[PDB]
Amino acid sequence: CGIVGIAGVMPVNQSIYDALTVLQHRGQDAAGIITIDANNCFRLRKANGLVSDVFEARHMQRLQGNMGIGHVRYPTAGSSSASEAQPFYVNSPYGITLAHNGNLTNAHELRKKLFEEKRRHINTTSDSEILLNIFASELDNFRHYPLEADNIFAAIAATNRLIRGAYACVAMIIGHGMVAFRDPNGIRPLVLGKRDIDENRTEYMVASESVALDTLGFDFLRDVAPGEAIYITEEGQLFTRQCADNPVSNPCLFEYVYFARPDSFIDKISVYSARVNMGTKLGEKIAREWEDLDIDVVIPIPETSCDIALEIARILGKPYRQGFVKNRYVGRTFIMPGQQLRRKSVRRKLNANRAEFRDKNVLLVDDSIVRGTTSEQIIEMAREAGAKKVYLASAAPEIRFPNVYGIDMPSATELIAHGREVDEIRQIIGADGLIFQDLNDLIDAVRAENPDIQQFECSVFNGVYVTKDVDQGYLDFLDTLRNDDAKAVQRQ
Amino acid sequence: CGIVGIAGVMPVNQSIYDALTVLQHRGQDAAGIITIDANNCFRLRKANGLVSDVFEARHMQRLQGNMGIGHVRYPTAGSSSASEAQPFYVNSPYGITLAHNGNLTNAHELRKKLFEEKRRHINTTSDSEILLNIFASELDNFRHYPLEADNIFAAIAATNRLIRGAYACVAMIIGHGMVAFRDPNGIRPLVLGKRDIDENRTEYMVASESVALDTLGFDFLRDVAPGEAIYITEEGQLFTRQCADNPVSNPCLFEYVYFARPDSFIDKISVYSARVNMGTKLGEKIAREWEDLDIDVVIPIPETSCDIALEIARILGKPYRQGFVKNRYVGRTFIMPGQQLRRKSVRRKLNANRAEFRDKNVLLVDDSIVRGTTSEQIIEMAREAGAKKVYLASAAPEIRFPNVYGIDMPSATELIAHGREVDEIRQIIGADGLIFQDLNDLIDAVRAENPDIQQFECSVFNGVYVTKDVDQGYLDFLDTLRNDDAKAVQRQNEVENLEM
Amino acid sequence: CGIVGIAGVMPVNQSIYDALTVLQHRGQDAAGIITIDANNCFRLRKANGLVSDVFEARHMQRLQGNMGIGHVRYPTAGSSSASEAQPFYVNSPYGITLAHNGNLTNAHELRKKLFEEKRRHINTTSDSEILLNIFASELDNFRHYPLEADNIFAAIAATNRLIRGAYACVAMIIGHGMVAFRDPNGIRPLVLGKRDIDENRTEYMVASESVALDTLGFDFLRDVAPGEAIYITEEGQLFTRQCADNPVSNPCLFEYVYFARPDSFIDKISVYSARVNMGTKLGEKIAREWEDLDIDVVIPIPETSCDIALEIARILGKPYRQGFVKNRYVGRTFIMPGQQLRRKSVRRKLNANRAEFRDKNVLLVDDSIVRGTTSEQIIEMAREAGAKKVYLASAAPEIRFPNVYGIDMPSATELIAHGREVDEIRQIIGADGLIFQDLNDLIDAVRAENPDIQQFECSVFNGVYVTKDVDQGYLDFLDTLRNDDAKAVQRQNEVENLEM
Amino acid sequence: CGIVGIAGVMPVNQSIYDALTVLQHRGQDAAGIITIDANNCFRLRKANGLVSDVFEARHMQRLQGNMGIGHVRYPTAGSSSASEAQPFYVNSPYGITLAHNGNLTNAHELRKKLFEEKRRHINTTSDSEILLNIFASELDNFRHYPLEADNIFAAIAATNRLIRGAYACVAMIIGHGMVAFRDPNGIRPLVLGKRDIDENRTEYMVASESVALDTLGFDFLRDVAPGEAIYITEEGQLFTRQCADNPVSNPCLFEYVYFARPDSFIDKISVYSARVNMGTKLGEKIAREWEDLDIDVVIPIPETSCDIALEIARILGKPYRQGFVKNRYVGRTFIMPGQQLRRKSVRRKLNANRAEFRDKNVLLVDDSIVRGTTSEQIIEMAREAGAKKVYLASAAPEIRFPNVYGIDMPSATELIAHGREVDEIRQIIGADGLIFQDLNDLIDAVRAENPDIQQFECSVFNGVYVTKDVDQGYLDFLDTLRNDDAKAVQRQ
Ligand SMILES: O=S(=O)(O)CCN1CCN(CCS(=O)(=O)O)CC1
Ligand SMILES: O=S(=O)(O)CCN1CCN(CCS(=O)(=O)O)CC1
Repeated sequence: CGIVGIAGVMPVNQSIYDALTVLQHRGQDAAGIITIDANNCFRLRKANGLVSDVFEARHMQRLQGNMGIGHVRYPTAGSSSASEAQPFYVNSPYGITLAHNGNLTNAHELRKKLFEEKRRHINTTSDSEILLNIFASELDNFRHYPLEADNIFAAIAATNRLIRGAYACVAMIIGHGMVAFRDPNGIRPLVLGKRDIDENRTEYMVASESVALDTLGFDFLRDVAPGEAIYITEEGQLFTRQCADNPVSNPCLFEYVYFARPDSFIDKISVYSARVNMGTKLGEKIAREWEDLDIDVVIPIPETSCDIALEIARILGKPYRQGFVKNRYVGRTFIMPGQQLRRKSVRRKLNANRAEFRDKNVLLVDDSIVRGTTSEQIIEMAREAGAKKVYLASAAPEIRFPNVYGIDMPSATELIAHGREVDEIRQIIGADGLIFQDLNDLIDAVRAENPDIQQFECSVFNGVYVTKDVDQGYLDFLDTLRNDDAKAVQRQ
Repeated sequence: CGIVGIAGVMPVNQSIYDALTVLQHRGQDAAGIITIDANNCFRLRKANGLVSDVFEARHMQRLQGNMGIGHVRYPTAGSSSASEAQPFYVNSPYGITLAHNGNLTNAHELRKKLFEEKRRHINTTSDSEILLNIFASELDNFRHYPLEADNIFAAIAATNRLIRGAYACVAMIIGHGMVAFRDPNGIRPLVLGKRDIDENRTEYMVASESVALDTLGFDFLRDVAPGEAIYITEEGQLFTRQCADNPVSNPCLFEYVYFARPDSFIDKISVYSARVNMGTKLGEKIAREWEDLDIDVVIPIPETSCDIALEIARILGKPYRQGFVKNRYVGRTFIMPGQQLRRKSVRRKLNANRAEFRDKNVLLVDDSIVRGTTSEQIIEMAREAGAKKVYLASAAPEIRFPNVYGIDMPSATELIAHGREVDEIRQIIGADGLIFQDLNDLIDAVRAENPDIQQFECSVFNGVYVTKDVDQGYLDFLDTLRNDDAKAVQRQNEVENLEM
Repeated sequence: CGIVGIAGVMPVNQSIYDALTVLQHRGQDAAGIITIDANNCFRLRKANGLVSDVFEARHMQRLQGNMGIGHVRYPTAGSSSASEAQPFYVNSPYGITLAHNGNLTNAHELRKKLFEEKRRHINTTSDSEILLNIFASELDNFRHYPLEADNIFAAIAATNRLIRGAYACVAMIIGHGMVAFRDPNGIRPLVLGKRDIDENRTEYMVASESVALDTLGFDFLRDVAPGEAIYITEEGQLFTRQCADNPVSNPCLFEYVYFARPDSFIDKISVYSARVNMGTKLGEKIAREWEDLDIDVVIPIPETSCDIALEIARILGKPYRQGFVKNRYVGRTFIMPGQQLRRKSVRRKLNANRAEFRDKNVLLVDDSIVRGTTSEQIIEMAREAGAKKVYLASAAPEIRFPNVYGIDMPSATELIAHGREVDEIRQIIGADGLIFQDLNDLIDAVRAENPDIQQFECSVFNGVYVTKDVDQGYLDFLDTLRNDDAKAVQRQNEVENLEM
Repeated sequence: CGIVGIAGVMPVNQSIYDALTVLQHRGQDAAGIITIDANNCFRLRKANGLVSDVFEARHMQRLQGNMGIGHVRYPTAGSSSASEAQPFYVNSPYGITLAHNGNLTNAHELRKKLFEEKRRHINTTSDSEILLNIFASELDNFRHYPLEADNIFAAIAATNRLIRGAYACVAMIIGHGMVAFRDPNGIRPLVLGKRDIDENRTEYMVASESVALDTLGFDFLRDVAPGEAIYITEEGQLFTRQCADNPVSNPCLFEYVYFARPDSFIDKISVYSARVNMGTKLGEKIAREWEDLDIDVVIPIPETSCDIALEIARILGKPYRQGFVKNRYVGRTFIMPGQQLRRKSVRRKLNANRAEFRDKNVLLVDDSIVRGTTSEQIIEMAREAGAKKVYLASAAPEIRFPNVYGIDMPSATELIAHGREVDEIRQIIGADGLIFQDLNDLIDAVRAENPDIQQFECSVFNGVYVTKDVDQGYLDFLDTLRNDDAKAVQRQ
């Protein structure tokens, strides 16, 4: 998911829309924009679809105001495609809206406590609605009006003591302003930027990725620190405060592999440079372990891998060729009467340049392997195009465990690497050779750009969950949610 | 524009839709699909928009049948977003539908003769509707039913003697089959493929590019020859015939520079390889001519130039770096009362990775320069990202003339290269240096993939039009068409706005 | 179906739209409007739905021009909701569009001759598309331009000798003007009106009913005579001509019973007065034949019967009371998994005021009885509301035959009156008593408004078809059309449902 | 506006939809349906438009559950066409949704108190959102779970002590059930019905009008009494309780004139029979005051007046004729480029049967006269059709004051009768004669059907507001709201 918040001095509707279009890769299922108008009321438009389809001129006209937040959703367990999108909203105390990228590992318990102690009903199964309700509940402990920055930060600090998981959040409180805060492990991405309008006016914005600041002409200030909260008043005054105990930087390593845009700088690391480094490490590993193999050409599987593969080919002294072309436009498959509904294909998303595989031993490079379904079909396509031996290299280590911090991953059972070694995975996908990046190599590739990061969030790779509250019982619970989400989406 | 025609033995609606999605880069303004159903009637769905938006379940349900054609439109003078899309249709004789990629340079005169001699009314400003009417009138000359293959080919031959310009067409005639044909100069692209089902039951397909054949699992047979026609009967039989007097192969060189997909093979030339060769030629030219310059990195301006720049970087022994990222998603800019601080036009398209430009003399590579406006903005973006020297290289030679063969290019006075030396263009765009591909090099780069092609359609580069009927009266007439189109688009907005 | 044609001196889009809204009762399945713009090209918008839903701002914006025609469709065999709506169009000769209300009893044969002799393909099952093609082919016989009025009338005359059935048509020919014409028997309705703007600048209009002229402020001139054609040039000149050999006035009697609006005057007969007279006749028949019965109140079954029942109540000296209220708004009944306790079909249409039936012998009045199914349900509703005796009177005589002249009626075996005595129908519907209007009385009731009309089109009542070409082979062919239409509508639902 | 609530034993989505289609005359601007699903969560669909356009198959599929409420909106001051439609919803305490037909005369003060004492933000300017927040605030005073019927009734009783105005309301509380309640003056209409499914199962429903019970096959039980509340549990148990002090029946007299359907029975009075009685009274008044006039025919102005006019013609011994035909389908007028946007017409809504006016002195009958604009044009049409003298009779007395209890009326200035006598009104509309029903006659016409009603709510006619809190200051306040609503709708 992707978030954006703009505390401006002029209408923000078009700017939030624009920022969301460059964060569109973070989620294409739904989009939502909410602003605070001249009457101190929220105006909201959220619906399923790409940003360009969700917001029509008439919705834009309704989104009045100089402060607003936006969200693009990537479906996850509990927040299916059929469910209510973000931002969520509550009417007490004061009027609060919140957008979130992440996941709370103790959502179910929080929901119980919200109901039993506060009589606050949660209408969806989205942990973001729960997060908003905890925050609201903490903001409701004040008698004086309006709230001071100290009270807002105290409410966030109290919220941080109650919830667990990963979260980059942005919210607005009517009559007060905008708040942005990050989990105490710095797992989900969140940067802060500013735009000087004149001598006395400065606008502020926060976004999941720095590309949103770039596209709008905002100057990058810094990443929001792990545990930190930022509060910008209605009036344009900026406050910041550390709202967690023992904060530490454990950025999600997966953002760097393929999730984030290459032109973003997350926790001082260029995603692009980290990806080139991944190719360097993988090339070095292949040159060492596959020294005797006959490889005629290195072909990336579009699109994140093109540069990684370029670096591999360079390290290996082999030619790099565009053997696969990603179909920029993909359409749907229709369930028609009488007609047999045939095959689910990768041919719909990819085309093989026939001449580039013919009578060659090819080394294909992909960013990662999850279910292994696409790689299987891709290898088959390489063979149909006339390839002799087909080898596959993965820029990421084996993906064996589920992500419960905001990245949608299928359950452990559906991860081909779960409970399987490299050779068995290779035989299943039908490759002549398979090699994965070593985790310590991926770490060094990213860390080379910012040696200050000591440890990253690596759970999908090593099964070590930093919040220490993930056991099989929880993972099974998450699966039941997926099952319910499936029934709902099936229904639509 | 892109076209596709499939004569199958099973339902074609989903396959035509899928073919158009991979041909979508040829035109995103509109799409249309028409099929012949079991009752020998046309079923049609066309509208503005991307293929994925134009066809919904209820439209696919009505598109029944085993034979059909499809089209995606790129708007050109006489065919604006405002006007009716393809494919077009006529009810006499027989019921004929056609789709076309190209342009008829004598459309005006054809429209007049059709009115005067045949009383055939043309409802739009589309030369494709005219092409269809000339074809339909030639088919109306027979007095026995059904028409024989030879009759249909004779009609196409008669049509080619009458019309002039460039065209790749696919059409269907109720009760007979599907026909496809290409202009006498092989300017516009068109390939044929097949898919065997069993003993003597094969499906055939034609499309603007071979990627459409690939995506559907059809075996590529070959390019439809210049001036040739293909006729596939409803019963699945194949016939072909040269229907032009002096066919020559003069493929549009623009398809290779950036219009077609790299994974396509057009007239036996891999588009990808040709582009890599364009990089080899341009890099050698740069090594020879810019020998004294210190360039720290080669940065492509997405998306067509990535492989060209990579090859240029290889020839120069310089690092290649992704300095610009193209925003995959672009939205609408709504006209709002007093749009305070508008987002820069260039930023809507691209984003610069600041680190890749900081304190570096950069060599940017773009596929071509037309108006020169976006080039100037990209150069600016680079200096803004911290570049010291900013050089620009164009994979295509100077674009100085309008294209009247189906590729949308502005008028000559609008082309920055028009009437200007490279150094003048350089000053205007603000580059520290500017260099273009030499035309003979571009030709060699593409010809290297198929030496049999001796001449390419190069008019945008040299002003030489193979149809020899392009004059100022014609260009001026095209400008008029463009003006009426602009008016039609302006009106459509006027109350889309007043409706609020 | 209803049609409208306006040849004005100022934009007609809004006026045609407004005219269709007051003609909306003639068909709510689809609507279409086509205009001739300043460049002599057709601009068209047609789709399923009510006029208010079919035409949005963006469609009206494209419907430019000072002359145009409109149509609203009531679905009939060969023209289902699934099929293409009117108006239809052809591009040769000249560019001709037509809209029609009626039905051609020899459509099949016409389609065959058009194919064989002219190679004219008919894409839909609509006899209106056929009518247009016959007209277009007759117009293709001249070799001088423009066509003279006499040429156009000669073409309409040729068409009338070829086609058979009932029809009110309005059409436009690019570069010439608008024509309107009526069948030789004056079966279907059509009136002409004018609106003076200044010295020798008058706008003309034709429509199915005079309410369309009223609503637009046009002065009513007269009914288009049986077999007559009207031609209004683009320059605003009026021409007319009898284009039929032996025209007779045999107005559809159904228009008067309930199809047309009461405020309309058709062939000089006020629909309202005719209906009041229908009440006078039926009330006198009831007073004579049901003299021994105790009826406490007369209750109309909304909406056409209110004034008829009022008059019947007047003749019987009995109170008239609103016992049923028609639900002005009816929604969709969604097919949901296990629809527990479905709302009664009859309740979707009407609601009974319990107080008006309680312990009363009620006389209900409906305009006609077709299948008899809703009649049985209404009777039930009344007993349920507490009525003791429930009697039913039909303003129309027994409906025993299908209509093949443009009014949608089921087949003969589907009409409850078919092959049954009044007492048998009575038992089936469950009424304590049933009485129908006598046909001669219905005729007198309408004729009283204009004694010049000596014969009406009565086929649904007497089985006598004026075109003398209705046989079982024809009826069976119509049933086939209806079946194919049903299949097309079923398919359209199949994945509207599977899309969820 | 119209409301409906169904506490069933099987899915209610289609039934609520159906009930709203027969209450559609109560408001065509927007419609909303909210149900409580099997998961104890609300599912909602509300939007601008007729009921048949607002709810598509996909929304119906989402509206799962055996309990639900619906609303159709008629735009009023503060709840413009551009504003959020009903039902409104709050997430604490427990989850409550409410739909309302009426208006609170002290909404502005309640909103202030909600903000200052409870920190509850009101996002629209709709008094229904405010009503829901007061109720929620009162329901939030309980510690034990779940709430007993006594607690729910206590919260409604407390709500009744705080708010003032007119209101027929229906609401649902998650985990509890459905509640329906009526203002202490019995101003806005609300009936209760039931449907026996079997020996142990009985469904209940409440609606603005009895026709909604009829169309669904529910048996009419009774009107909900002034001040009374009804609570039906999830489990199907019905409770009722008087929740106001000194309740009294003052039904809105205006519902009977033209607002309600003729087939409804409101406070034991048949709307149809009351309308015939109005014609009887008006006929008697005309036969007495216009004894010497030459009148050739009585012509009703469709559609509510057809029966009233029929009775008048009967009393006068004159023929009744259909001189005007209402166009059942009306379309919009388009703002096109270049074309002059001509006249706003009644000809779009009405057609004159020419033959029925020619050389006749006609007596036209309308249900009421508000702005006087339509009557002016109608009289003109009668003249164009050839009428000699044109007389107009109004089934309702002069409308001189604004309605602040739920019926949309323009401000005092726009009411032709405001500050004007009959003859001046007559001269303005251009009639040859004008006669209005006497208020005491209208009262007797309605009261004849239920002599138990002592006084009705007659403010639009006499300026006496039963809640005693309406002064010019308030009416001016209401106008400023209309002005803001206008700017919003203009904007769209
Ligand atoms: O942004 S807009 O105001 O235009 C749409 C508001 N949005 C519509 C969908 N519902 C959930 C439906 S349900 O889950 O209750 O069925 C959340 C609110
Ligand atoms: O904030 S604004 O006033 O601009 C928009 C108000 N918004 C419109 C959409 N509905 C839900 C639609 S649905 O969930 O019923 O489909 C919630 C209220």
